[PDB]
Amino acid sequence: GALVPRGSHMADPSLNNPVVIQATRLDASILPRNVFSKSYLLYVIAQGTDVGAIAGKANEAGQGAYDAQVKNDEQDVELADHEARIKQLRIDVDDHESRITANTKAITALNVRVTTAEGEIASLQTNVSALDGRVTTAENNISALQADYVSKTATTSQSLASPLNVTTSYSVGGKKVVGARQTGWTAATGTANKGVFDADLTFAVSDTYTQSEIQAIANALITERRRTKAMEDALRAHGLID
Amino acid sequence: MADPSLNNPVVIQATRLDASILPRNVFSKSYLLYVIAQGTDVGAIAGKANEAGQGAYDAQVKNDEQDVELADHEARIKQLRIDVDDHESRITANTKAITALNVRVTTAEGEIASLQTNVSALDGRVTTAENNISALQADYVSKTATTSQSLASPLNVTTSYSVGGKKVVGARQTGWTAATGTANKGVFDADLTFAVSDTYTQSEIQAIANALITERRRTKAMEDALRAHGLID
Amino acid sequence: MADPSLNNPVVIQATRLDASILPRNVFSKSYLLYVIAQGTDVGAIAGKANEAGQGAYDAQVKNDEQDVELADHEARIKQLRIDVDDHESRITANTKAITALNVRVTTAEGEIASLQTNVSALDGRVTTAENNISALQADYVSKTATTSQSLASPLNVTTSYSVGGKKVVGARQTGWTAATGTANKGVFDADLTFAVSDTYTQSEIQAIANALITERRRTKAMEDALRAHGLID
Ligand SMILES: [Ca+2]
Ligand SMILES: [Cl-]
Ligand SMILES: [Xe]
Ligand SMILES: [Xe]
Ligand SMILES: [Xe]
Ligand SMILES: [Xe]
Ligand SMILES: [Xe]
Ligand SMILES: [Xe]
Ligand SMILES: [Xe]
Repeated sequence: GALVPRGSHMADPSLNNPVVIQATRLDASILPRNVFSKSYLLYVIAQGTDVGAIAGKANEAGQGAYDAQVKNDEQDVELADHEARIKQLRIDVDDHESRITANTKAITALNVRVTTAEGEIASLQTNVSALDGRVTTAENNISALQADYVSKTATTSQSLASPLNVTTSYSVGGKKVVGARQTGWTAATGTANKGVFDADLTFAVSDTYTQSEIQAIANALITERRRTKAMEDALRAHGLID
Repeated sequence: MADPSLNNPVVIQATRLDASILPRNVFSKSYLLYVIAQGTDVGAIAGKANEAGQGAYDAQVKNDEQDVELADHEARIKQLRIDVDDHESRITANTKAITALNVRVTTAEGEIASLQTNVSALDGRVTTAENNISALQADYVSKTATTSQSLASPLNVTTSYSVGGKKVVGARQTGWTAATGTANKGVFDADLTFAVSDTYTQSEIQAIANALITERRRTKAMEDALRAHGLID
Repeated sequence: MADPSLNNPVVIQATRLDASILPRNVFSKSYLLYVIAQGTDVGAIAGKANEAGQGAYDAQVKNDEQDVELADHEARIKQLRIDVDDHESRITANTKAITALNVRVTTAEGEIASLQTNVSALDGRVTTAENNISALQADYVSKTATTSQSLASPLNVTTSYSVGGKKVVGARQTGWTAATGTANKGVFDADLTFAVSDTYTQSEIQAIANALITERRRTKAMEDALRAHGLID
């Protein structure tokens, strides 16, 4: 019961109902021959022919009007279908317009973030590269130190290709053994002795003088002060005393 | 457009035949019936022609209404076609750009991944480095530390050992013959004095001799010690 | 569907009725005009039926044209529906992809920020290591260096000190009693002969005794020296 535009209505079937002339075809023999002119006699029969023909035309026009109407009804159904489909497409397309506009803007936004990221990556590679070179270098210096340093914990003897100077003292076993050079010494004149020497030499001594005895005493002293010159020579050569 | 003439019915120049206006005794009976029947036929035909025109008029009025709706469909469809083709271009472009971003992001993921492995490895190397370094700092001999330093091993040096800058111990001294006898490391008074009298006194001499023997035995003890250290051969 | 026959008029052979072929007094008042008027309304009904026909024909020709447009509109709507659905699919896909990329890029930037911190921290640890290393290089005692090396601290070793491979200093020799008295580090003379006697006559054996004292006093001084260094008790 929706819209009823003027002039609209489905096909009117009555348009097909034919008018049927009920008058019997005119036979000249029923006409007034004495009283009607010949021209009027011809006119009456002619007008009789026309009435019948015009009825044919009117019936045909009605039929043609009906076909047009029936076709209109069918095109109205199609127009309505077309109308529904267009309205839905317009809605679908309007929805797409927005989603496409948002996608395009999300793409532009992603590009900025990736371009930034790319920059950070480039620098990170630069920093890691350089770092690698420094680590390799430090690592070489380390192993180089490890093969050349003196260990406080090594148990096997270690040697130095150089002389050594220490502060205030040397010790072994935790006991001082050597210190600063002992000064205040005057060098011993004379000829040192390092040859044979028997510290268990006895000296006989009698009740009366005896040159033999006393000589062996002063000589054992000479050989003694001399070996003492020797020991001193050795201690000064090292540097333990002045 | 709809022809208005179609809706205007025929105006009959006038009818109203009643059969009392007809001439009697001039028209045969038949022609009489005919004239009345043709009267009603004309009537029925005038109406059929009017109804047909009205039917043709409605069809045309409906055709006009449909031409208007068709015009509207045509415009909306061509505009939808413009909008959809436009969308086609933009969707295609958005799609290709996403593909281009993926190649870049994928490339970036590959570098981030290798960076991670590299830093991870670099991490292992540095720790190992710090550990070797801490070990050294705790086990090397410092030329600068003041606190006494201990070596758990024997030491061997070249040329000499100094303290405060003065040479103290050099190379072992050779040219020695081992002194024989029994060493004396006990009591020894360097201030031991002696009595020398005018006349041979056996006791006084013996004293000297005895004190000489002790002195010689302490000399051997010192020599033994020096030799034991290695200062002399 | 347009039927052209609809446009073909019914020609009524019009010879319009007059009072020139009509009977001279036979039919009355009404019937006279009624036949004149009927001749006119028959001609009018004919015109109306003919135009109604023409109107039906025009509506049909128009219907045929509208059918052509309806089909064209039908085809274009069908194609647009396909295109719009194809677009629905692809747009949703592009939207998915963008989202998927967003999680990847978001993840990546989290990793990048993490690498920047680690690399930063690694730089700190590497710098410190390089500093500890340069400190060691300047402070360690080398086993290969030739120039003399100096320690600011005392040295302690185990079992012995050597020089040139030969032992020179070992553990402190113990068991010594310290010699007492005055130490003599003054002028000495290892070779100062002693003229003896003959007959004991010539007392002065004071020389032998006096030289025995100086000797055992210099022995005491050397002993002090050894004990001061630490080589003996
Ligand atoms: Ca139509
Ligand atoms: Cl899109
Ligand atoms: Xe008619
Ligand atoms: Xe050392
Ligand atoms: Xe030493
Ligand atoms: Xe003596
Ligand atoms: Xe990225
Ligand atoms: Xe390092
Ligand atoms: Xe070191």
